[PDB]
Parts: sequence; structure tokens; C-alpha cells
Amino acid sequence: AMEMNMADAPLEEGLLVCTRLDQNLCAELISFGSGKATVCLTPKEFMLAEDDVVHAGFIVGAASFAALCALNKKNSLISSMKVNLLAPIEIKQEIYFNATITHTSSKKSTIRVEGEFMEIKVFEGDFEILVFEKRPFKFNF
Amino acid sequence: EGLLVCTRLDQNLCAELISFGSGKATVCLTPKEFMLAEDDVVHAGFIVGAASFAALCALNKKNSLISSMKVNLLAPIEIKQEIYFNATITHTSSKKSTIRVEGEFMEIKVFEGDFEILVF
Repeated sequence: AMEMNMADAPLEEGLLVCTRLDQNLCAELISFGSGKATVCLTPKEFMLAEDDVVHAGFIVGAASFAALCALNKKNSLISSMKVNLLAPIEIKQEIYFNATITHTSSKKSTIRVEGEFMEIKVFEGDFEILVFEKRPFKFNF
Repeated sequence: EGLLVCTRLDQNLCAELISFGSGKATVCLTPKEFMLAEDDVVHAGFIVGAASFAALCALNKKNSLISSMKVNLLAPIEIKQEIYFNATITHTSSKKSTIRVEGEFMEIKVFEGDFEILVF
């Protein structure tokens, strides 16, 4: 599409997934394509579980968004994950989550995601994503 | 009251706490539109986030953190299906603990995970 070759084209242009996701409650999308994606979470006050601890839902949520963008397949959703939250995150800390597809088939894909703070790994997880033929999704179950 | 955990957690953005005590807890997620990833599926962050809240409340320890999880999302969760997440300690040495959490919609299982929690 032309509106993707304009040097000013919005980043989200070719994204086929997370169509209703408010990035302000998740992470800012930085890049995607070629089986990878990067998103950046700078935690906000509303994301805290404790004074000095960002709630796991926002850490895993940011990683989930990167994983989905790395595959970028219409009609996909996260089906399973195994994740390690290596360190507690505080407000203001910028965390980059880098997703890379590690296995793929027409049906199912595994996406590995690492979250880094100042180039130090603070998060790692593998996400399984399934791709369906029908929407809404519930028709497939 | 009695709760040592999640002192900064905004329940309006997460789930309502229903009960806790005796190494167990229940929270109930009523998904809201801001939680959607797609028209027809709630974002995994809010589903895992509700489960994580339940798990931390089951253990109910100061200075705790979720350090790992293994989760299956068993069905898409949709806007305003009420999901109950029931958490139970399955293992603890005080320092490290495992909590099993199951999420149900009308008594049918839509979520299962184990959460590892560290306490300092």
C-alpha cells in the first residue's frame, strides 16, 4: 500500500493484530516485521501492584503485545505462555520487549520474548499463538 | 483489611477481590472495553493480571513478587463475561511458593496457570 511507502506512514499501518489494544495501557509499539517486534513499556502509576513493583499483568501484557506483533497474523491469539519475571520493575523504567518467532506452522507458532532494561535482561518468556479460520473467535471453540 | 498485598493495585483496572484467607483467594474479572485486544478477545495482560492478583492474595505475604508463570488460556474471553479466578497454594517453603489458579466462566474452565511467588 502507498500509505505504507510514504516515509510518514503510521507505524500501525500494516498491523493485522491487536486492533482494539490501547497502547497507553500496554506498551508503545516501536517496530515489527520479518518475524520480530519491539515494544517499549515505561510503567505508569496505574500499573503498580506495590509502591515499587509493577503488576505482572502489565509486564506480561507488554510481552504479549510484542509476541502478537512479531507473528502479525490475522485471526491469531495467544494460547499459552511460560514466562520468567527476572526482576521487579518500577515506575519510570523503560523496558524494551523484543519478540522473535522461534517456531511456526500454518496452525501454531512459538514466539520468544526478552525484556531488557538498559540492555540488561529482566524478562523472558515463550508464547504460543494459534491462528483460526473463523471470527468471532468463540466460533472456533 | 487483613490483606498484606497489592496495596497500590487499582482494582477497577484489574478484577474485584471476592475472598481470601487460608492460602486461597477468589477475584472476579468483569472485562471492560479498555481491556480488549480485539473486538472479540480480552488482552492476555488483563487475563493474566487478574489471575496474578488472585495468586498474590492467596499467599498474602508482604514483600512478595510473582517470579514466573506457566499459563494456558483455554478460550477467548469476551467483554462482560464474568470470570472467577480461584487461587490455591499448592507448594510453599515460605521463601518460594507455587499457586495454582483456575479461571471459570459459568463454571466452565477458561484459564489455568501455575504462579511462582518469591517472598523476601
